[PDB]
Amino acid sequence: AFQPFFVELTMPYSVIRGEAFTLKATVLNYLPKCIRVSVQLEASPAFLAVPVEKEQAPHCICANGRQTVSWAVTPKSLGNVNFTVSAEALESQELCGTEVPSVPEHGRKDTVIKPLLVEPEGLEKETTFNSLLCPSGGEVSEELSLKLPPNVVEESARASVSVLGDILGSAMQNTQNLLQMPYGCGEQNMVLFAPNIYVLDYLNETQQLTPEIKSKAIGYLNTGYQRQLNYKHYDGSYSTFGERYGRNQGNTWLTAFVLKTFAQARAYIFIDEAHITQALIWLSQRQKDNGCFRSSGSLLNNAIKGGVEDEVTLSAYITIALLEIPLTVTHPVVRNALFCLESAWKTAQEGDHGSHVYTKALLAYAFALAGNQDKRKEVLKSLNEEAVKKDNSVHWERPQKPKAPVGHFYEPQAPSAEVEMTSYVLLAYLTAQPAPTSEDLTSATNIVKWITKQQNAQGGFSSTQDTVVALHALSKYGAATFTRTGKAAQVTIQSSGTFSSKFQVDNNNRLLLQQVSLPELPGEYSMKVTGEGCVYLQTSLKYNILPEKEEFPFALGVQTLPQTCDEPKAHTSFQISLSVSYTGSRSASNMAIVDVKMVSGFIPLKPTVKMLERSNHVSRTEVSSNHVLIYLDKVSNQTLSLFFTVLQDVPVRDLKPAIVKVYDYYETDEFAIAEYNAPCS
Amino acid sequence: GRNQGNTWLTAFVLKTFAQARAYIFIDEAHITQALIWLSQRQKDNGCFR
Ligand SMILES: *[C@@H]1O[C@H](CO)[C@@H](O)[C@H](O)[C@H]1NC(C)=O
Ligand SMILES: *[C@@H]1O[C@H](CO)[C@@H](O)[C@H](O)[C@H]1NC(C)=O
Ligand SMILES: *[C@@H]1O[C@H](CO)[C@@H](O)[C@H](O)[C@H]1NC(C)=O
Repeated sequence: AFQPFFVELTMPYSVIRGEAFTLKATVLNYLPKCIRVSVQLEASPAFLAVPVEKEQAPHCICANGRQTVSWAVTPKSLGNVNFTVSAEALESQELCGTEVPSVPEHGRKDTVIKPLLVEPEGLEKETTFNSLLCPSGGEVSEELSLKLPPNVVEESARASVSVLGDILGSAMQNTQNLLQMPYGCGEQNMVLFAPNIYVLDYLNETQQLTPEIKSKAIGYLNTGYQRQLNYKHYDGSYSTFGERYGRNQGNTWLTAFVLKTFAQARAYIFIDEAHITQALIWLSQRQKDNGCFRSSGSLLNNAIKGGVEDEVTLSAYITIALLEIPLTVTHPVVRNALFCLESAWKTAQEGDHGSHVYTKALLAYAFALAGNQDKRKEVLKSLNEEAVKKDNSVHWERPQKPKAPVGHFYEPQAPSAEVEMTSYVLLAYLTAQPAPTSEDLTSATNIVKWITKQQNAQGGFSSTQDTVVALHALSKYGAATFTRTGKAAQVTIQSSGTFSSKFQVDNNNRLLLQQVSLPELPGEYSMKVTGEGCVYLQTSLKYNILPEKEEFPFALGVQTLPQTCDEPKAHTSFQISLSVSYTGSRSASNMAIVDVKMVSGFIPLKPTVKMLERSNHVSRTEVSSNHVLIYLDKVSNQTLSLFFTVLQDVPVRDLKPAIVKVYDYYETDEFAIAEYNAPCS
Repeated sequence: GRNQGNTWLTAFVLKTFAQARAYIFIDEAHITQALIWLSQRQKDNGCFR
């Protein structure tokens, strides 16, 4: 195989508002002959071309001849754009040197089509809404008004809608990931075994998964259950290490998670029912005769989980576990804790805060065993309304809070917030005895889509645990893949500007995705549907922010370089010191949040080495290869510092700074930004 | 596994495990597991064999 020509281009990068970056073209000859090659670029009015070599053409080169061919351009649009360049060799031009054959094969002219991405100005976000219309052989309609424009940015706000009932899950690329006994700290054993348990339910039920690896996961669990035998308490409770703390209770998330799968896993190796009923009588002894018991919870415990330590939600955690054992007075006990939860549910009905984490998981499952849970099918709609989500996930930002207290969507819990929410939400969806064809099924299919789209089994997710929990969603949907859905649904999408696009859904459009956008600055979405069964349609309004925002209590102490380039060798190598700590770190969840990215045309080499070196008393040495993660440590203020440099990939650049800031410390206050750009420019 | 054992010594000793859970701690789990073992063997109607 051989070709006497090839193109080396400039992969620009997700680039900045100033679109004048550097773009060149370098065509090189490997055949020993000299050949002329005319060159031009197929352009369009979508961007503002500026000719550098306006008057003279990059003309003619020979064997191993080097020529840079670059132009200037300052586009107006945003998004993926492909530049179509062409280069052709002609005949009868023996004047560059002595001779030009210029007779190639059917690959006559050289052309390249380079899709370059451009990042819009400022920081990107959205604000979606959630809407449900389900007539029973009739018609229901609603209006959605989409307006929150404070401190707008020019030409960023757009939107779209969709609805789905997806079947046809792709494949199993990401189901393969592994970890082992913590070399560093045994405290991580809790977050080890908490997800490894339900791998039992994932072997056959998927039909796509690789059950070899979960069959090995149960091999690890054959030691895990002995660790639990060693992590138990004599009285019946559980902790990180076990007994010698007698008169006290322990966390119930992991024991409630694991007791049902000990009941399903008492087949391979025998665990007696004594081990279940001792935990049970431990659950039974703590209940008062009249009162909803007190339980002071240690909040921000890195070993166990990150939460809010609301003792009533723990009183509900015991009872989701009680719901399994078929004792029939146990169900009156879960009714008592359901009255405590009814306190919590009125707190939810106010719609201000119930921590948005726990009752979500428990309300469905408590009644999903019984079979009269249409009330819970109704509250799961309210759970679905509580999300600023992508088409399948949540990314970053609650809309425009005037109200100070918000429960849990942009807390220091930062596994990107989509997985640990959507997982328990799907657990809530499809535990139903009756045919769940109604909106819960459709939303479950909405969740499964991006889970199937994750075609990377790395394990270097935005988080580190939650890739384990993401495989709950695809897996439990394996049995729910069989259903009956598709009706005389005729959807109508209208807005103020005399526009009306019609849509329809059936059993063959059950899996069809409808994407349609509108560019109007007003936002209004009146809908009208028909048919039978209940299905949920979703919105998404993408828009950038942060042209220039004020300073705020957070202290991102970033230092770029010694105050300027002011020299011919700078603008390439300059180490950026960052020293950061929000003093607010009190009792939310393990240190999870960080974002640090590269500005447009700068590549990291040594930063990787430094981060590999960094460790603050405890560490996971997690990485993204454009970011850095050394944060997981105990409750402490008193920041540290660093320095990391780059190299110049972009020779020329227009003026606007790139910035990489995520910031979540407490809910009452403003979310506390702090910034400083790059001075060399 | 699927068989019972003599009850003279366990019946003799369970009450004094309840009296002897003061010096060194035996949990009530150890009592109630023997108890549920005593409870599982009873038929609904018959005097078990
Ligand atoms: C540009 O390239 C992208 C990425 O493959 C592709 O999706 C798009 O269709 C291309 N546009 C064309 C053909 O100009
Ligand atoms: C395997 O999983 C399927 C659902 O995917 C379920 O219907 C079946 O009962 C499971 N076990 C068997 C019998 O194959
Ligand atoms: C934070 O700084 C304070 C300063 O008084 C210090 O007492 C504390 O140990 C530091 N870490 C914690 C516990 O937040």
